Amino acid sequence: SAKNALESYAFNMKSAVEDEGLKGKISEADKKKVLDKCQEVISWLDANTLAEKDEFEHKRKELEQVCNPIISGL
Repeated sequence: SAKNALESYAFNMKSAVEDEGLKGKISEADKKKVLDKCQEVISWLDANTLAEKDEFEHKRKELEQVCNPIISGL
C-alpha cells in the first residue's frame, strides 16, 4: 500500500508545517513549498491509485526532498 504510505507521509509533512506551533518553527517558504508539494502528490494519489509501487516510491522520494530542507530544521 505505497499509496497509503505516500498520502500519510505527505499528510504528515503538510500537517507538520501547517501545525499551529511548528508554523513558527519553519520558514514560510518551506512550509508553503512542502504543503503545495504535499497537495501535488495527494491530489495525484487520488488520481493514480492504480500506479505501480515504484511510482509511489519515487513520489515518496520527491515528497521527501521537498520536506527534507524543512525537516532538517525541525
